[PDB]
Amino acid sequence: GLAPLADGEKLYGKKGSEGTVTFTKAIGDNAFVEIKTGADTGFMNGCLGFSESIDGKNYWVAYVWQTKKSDTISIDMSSPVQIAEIIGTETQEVTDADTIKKLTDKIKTEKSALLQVWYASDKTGKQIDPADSASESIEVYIPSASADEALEHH
Amino acid sequence: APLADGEKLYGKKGSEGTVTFTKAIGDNAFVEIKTGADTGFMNGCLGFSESIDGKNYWVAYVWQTKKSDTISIDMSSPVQIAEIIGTETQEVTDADTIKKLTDKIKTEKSALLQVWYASDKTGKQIDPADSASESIEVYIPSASADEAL
Repeated sequence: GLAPLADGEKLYGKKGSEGTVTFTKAIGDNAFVEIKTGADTGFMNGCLGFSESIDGKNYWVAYVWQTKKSDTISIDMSSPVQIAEIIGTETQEVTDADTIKKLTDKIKTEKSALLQVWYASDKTGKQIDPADSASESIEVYIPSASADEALEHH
Repeated sequence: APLADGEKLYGKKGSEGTVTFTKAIGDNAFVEIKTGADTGFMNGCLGFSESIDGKNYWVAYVWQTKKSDTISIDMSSPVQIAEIIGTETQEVTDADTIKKLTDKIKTEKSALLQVWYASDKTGKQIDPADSASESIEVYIPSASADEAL
């Protein structure tokens, strides 16, 4: 379920104030970031972000996406790219594959995510600030229950 | 150190996790948090991006609190710096690269304001994390305050 889906198969999340997105069920294995870029936008990147606590330790996890054009980015929730333990106001990168499994396992059960646009540049390569002014719209969806059923079976 | 009401230049919050100021951020930012009644802990960051010599960077200044407070952030002292290469990241240690980044950040008029994690008094996670605060605002010193060295 990594190919973008037909209109009736998309369960869209609801965007909060601040860059949060909330769904009416667990996110599961695949999220989709649907971006319409502004006309003079050459490049954008950002992430879907999550936090979890395990055994008294706190973690921040990011799934990085990028695009050079209006597109849907298919995000694999098994495949986070940036994982840090946050110790007070310091960070420590996490490499332990067991910890990382544990984190994604939890994440796949969460109903909300942070949606963050970190960086954007125009067609000349000049930075667009704030970065989210570089998109006309950004939305996030997950597969409908019906879509998940078909995937599977298959 | 905290500062008086008439000396605070507040940033304007933008719907999507951004804060924008009417002048460059400069050396010091302040994150002013009012926590909800059942909140035990919150952390997050002020976030920036820059490009240097064809490479793209994300930079975060982490803050945390257990109570309503103002967190004073030193723009010279980012805690998380990554180069973003496609959908991979690489940690950045070079103090030189870092200095270039902070120099640029100090001239920016906007920041990302992100609340990443929060837990209640029992230690149970509050989700979304920003529901754990009644208000979060960011300010920088007024021109007059800066003039005071």
